[PDB]
Amino acid sequence: SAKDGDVEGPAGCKKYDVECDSGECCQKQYLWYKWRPLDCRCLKSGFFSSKCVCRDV
Repeated sequence: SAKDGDVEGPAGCKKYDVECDSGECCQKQYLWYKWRPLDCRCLKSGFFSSKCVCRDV
């Protein structure tokens, strides 16, 4: 069985809520008890300096 933090791809890749290059995220990640893809989205929530990180897509 898989748990939170579990991802798919090469060892040492990126994870949920993490910066990356070329806006490319790991293969997949166990989110909400479901393996979904990741995308480096750039959005801010009432913050001053927005940031780009991987998110469920």
